[PDB]
Amino acid sequence: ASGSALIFDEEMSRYKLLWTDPECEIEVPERLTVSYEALRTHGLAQRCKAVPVRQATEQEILLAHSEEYLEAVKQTPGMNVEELMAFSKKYNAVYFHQNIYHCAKLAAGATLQLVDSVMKREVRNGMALVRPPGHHSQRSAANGFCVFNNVAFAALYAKKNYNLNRILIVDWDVHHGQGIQYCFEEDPSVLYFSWHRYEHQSFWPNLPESDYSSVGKGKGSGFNINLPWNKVGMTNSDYLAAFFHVLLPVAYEFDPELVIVSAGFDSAIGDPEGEMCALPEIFAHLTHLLMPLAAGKMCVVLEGGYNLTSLGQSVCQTVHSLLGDPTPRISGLGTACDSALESIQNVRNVQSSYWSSFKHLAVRTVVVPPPGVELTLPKNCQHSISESTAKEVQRIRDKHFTDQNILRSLGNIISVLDRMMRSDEVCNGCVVVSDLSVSVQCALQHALTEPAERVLVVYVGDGELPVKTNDGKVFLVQICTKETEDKCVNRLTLCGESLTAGFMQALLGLILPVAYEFNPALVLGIVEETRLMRVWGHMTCLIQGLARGRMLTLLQGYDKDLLELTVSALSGASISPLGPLRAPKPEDVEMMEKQRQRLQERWGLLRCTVSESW
Ligand SMILES: NCCCc1ccc(C(=O)CS)cc1
Ligand SMILES: [K+]
Ligand SMILES: [K+]
Ligand SMILES: [Zn+2]
Repeated sequence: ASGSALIFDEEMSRYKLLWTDPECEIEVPERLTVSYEALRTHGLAQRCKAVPVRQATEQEILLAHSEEYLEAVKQTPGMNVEELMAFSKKYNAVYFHQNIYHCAKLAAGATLQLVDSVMKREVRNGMALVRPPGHHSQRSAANGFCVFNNVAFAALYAKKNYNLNRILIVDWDVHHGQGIQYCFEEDPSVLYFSWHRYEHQSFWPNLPESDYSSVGKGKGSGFNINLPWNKVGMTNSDYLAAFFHVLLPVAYEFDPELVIVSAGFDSAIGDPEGEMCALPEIFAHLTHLLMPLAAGKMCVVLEGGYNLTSLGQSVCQTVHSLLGDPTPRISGLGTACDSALESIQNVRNVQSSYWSSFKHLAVRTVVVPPPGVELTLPKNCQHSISESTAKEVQRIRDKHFTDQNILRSLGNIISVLDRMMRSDEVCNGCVVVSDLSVSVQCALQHALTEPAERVLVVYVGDGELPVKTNDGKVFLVQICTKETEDKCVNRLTLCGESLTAGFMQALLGLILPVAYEFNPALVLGIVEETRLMRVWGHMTCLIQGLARGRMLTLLQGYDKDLLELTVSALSGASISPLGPLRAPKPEDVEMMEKQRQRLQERWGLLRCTVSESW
């Protein structure tokens, strides 16, 4: 499966508000046009498979709505403006139009076309630019600019026509999609996550069940997660902390078979409804962080978003990530604000009785295989020295250290670094080396010599490496099997059956927050002398979210499986699911909490509880 589907039609922009109603004046047809033209101006729309729109059938509509409400809406095309206004007064924050029933059927049908495209392996993922939005509509009521619930349609449709048992819905719109929650509150097969402006119930829709204490009812208890922002102005740090410490661990433990996104961009800076301070680029990462789920099968559906400029920018960021283009570096990240930390600690505590991870106590890639080893590399890869490179190698040899093979590996390292950093030609790479010491020294020092302010080293093995963590230029993440006794603040040391769950927990809760706050210019991966076979691909894919994806992996020893997985993850292929994760060993959880308490003073992004005032 390859490619991304873009589903859009100008007909969904042919309905508008016909009377004066300041509540709805923001929901304009231009939202679609500005969006699509955005993807057109940046050349993104041309790279997507343009799947056409269809109407949703009556049975498909009845999957999520009542026949009475369907018959009521079905009659709006026959009403004049006075009758339409009277009909709109019967619901909250909603207007109807002569074409709105048609357009809502088109929006639902576009969502279903996207679901069919993704599940039939015709495309890897995709986005649907639809209108009206859906996540506020309920079984027998239009609500909040929404007529029919597109995402609930998608989930129920996937369940019915593909026998899916686990679906994840991520609603990053700034409003609480109460329609989806109502639809799946007793359903443990569809996990609904939603962050939303709440302000202690004073923000629309002013529902007590939008609060963190609504975990779902009945058999679906623990499969409805609400994260209420109780203050405006939430930044990139708040969003990323919500992902790292709430959504992503639950998601990877859940192991969904399909991910559907209520992509509402009224949660971005500039929007008059959300009033948050998140830059559009954050949506490149919110997308990217979810790609390893469901083997990449992601369905992005448009919801809110009303600042035309920031809306176009955020849509472009999302599509950029869906196509696999390098995610942009996010700087200035730090601790979440106190209100966000309160919301996060509350939702974690209440959900801990369902997810034990929350309990507390009081050419894209290049490949340098061993000489003579001919490999079958994917279409986004290529193989490998010059006079300048050989001169630099001779210089470092006569200055700091006669194998000829190690010299070849060093020249290849210098060449791939030059191609990654001093050019847009190559993004990331992988080299099989012999001597780990000399290879790592050359790699790190030459990366620092190139315009690389900071470097994030990720070493899997034991013993000490030749890398100094004194100055604020290098951060080391060591995955070992021996004692830690960590002392430096620029290092994260980590020490067989429960190893997969523990490693994923450590990656989502400790590695990614520190690494995102660090904002490196180059990630340098090392693997000594094979439990890593279970997790290494996920780590590579998730760590590519930094340094614009520029990652140089050094592998000490040939392993066809490990090399294949490394290059596949680096080149952007789909990651295979880990299977439903379980519980890590309690000693490992205690060790992770100790590392967090050790590092969270310097690295605020590690916090998931409001700090204690001395
Ligand atoms: N009268 C204030 C609340 C009215 C309202 C309702 C919904 C939205 C959305 O953005 C839907 S995604 C916006 C405004
Ligand atoms: K939401
Ligand atoms: K649910
Ligand atoms: Zn909204």
